[PDB]
Amino acid sequence: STGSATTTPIDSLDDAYITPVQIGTPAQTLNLDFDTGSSDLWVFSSETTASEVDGQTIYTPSKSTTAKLLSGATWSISYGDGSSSSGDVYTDTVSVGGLTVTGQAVESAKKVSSSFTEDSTIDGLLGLAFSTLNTVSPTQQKTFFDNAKASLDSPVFTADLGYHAPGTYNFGFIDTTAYTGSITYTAVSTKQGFWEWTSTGYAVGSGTFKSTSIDGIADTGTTLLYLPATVVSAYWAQVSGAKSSSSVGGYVFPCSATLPSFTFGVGSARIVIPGDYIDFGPISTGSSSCFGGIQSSAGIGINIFGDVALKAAFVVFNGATTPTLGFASK
Ligand SMILES: NC1=NCc2ccccc21
Repeated sequence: STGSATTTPIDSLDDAYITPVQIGTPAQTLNLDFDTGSSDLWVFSSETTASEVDGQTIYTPSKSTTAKLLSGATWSISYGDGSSSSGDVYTDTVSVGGLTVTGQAVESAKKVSSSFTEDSTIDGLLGLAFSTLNTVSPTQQKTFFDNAKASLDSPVFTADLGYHAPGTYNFGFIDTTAYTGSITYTAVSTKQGFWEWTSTGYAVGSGTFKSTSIDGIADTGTTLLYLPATVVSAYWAQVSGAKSSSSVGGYVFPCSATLPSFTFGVGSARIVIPGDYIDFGPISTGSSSCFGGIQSSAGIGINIFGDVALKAAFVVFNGATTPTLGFASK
């Protein structure tokens, strides 16, 4: 089998991407944040604290003839931005772009933190990291991809995120029309539960390439590109007026600036992030100070190849016995 779904930025800044997901019988379609940085499928639901729902579409298990309460199971998760959610668990039929999994763990939110409440466009998350990170207790549950894998034509999924435009998530095949040149594959460590790999270096604008190993994770659920402070300092030093701001929380730059591109290495191959991808707009409405899309990972404890980097590429999440990651230009 295969599936193919369109993913859409939630706002004009590409702050995140939502993909329609069908849950239950009859289908309830919710717009979920496909997150290769986490491993829980959780949704706003009829069980969510009334006051914490503000425009989201909810999953109502009582309306689904195929939903079953997973007895005694609970979940609780905290993400890297300090956000969190928790609740109970159902199993139900879940379909993504024509690909169907029966008996998928659908984690129903009883509580969500304010950032979720405040974002009416995201109805929940669909995790695509390794199931070893899944938070369900006392019986850990598998991800949609893990459950579908044996059924797929090939045990892969691909992420093709757009810059201020829709993109695609494919399951089970590689669309050879969706990228240019060849796909370069690179080793993955699953030891922390992530799609963790090692970039071979970087360049700033028309700068010479710096060969240096940068370990980090391919994370579609993170908006920005988080890299070592040395790398980030080298980038922003090429932008007149750019500065690290403690008050704002990162590098800012004049909104009048033209940003240089940023290149990262995949083996001997190179992926170029155009400068405009690194502009995340005024720090506050009306400000002429803009927030940077490349930020230091110092204090995060891990480098993150978030959407700013991934949207520059066609990315293969290869779920074979020994997983690997592939990158192509597009
Ligand atoms: N993977 C993720 N990075 C940041 C974040 C916030 C909320 C949910 C998922 C993520």
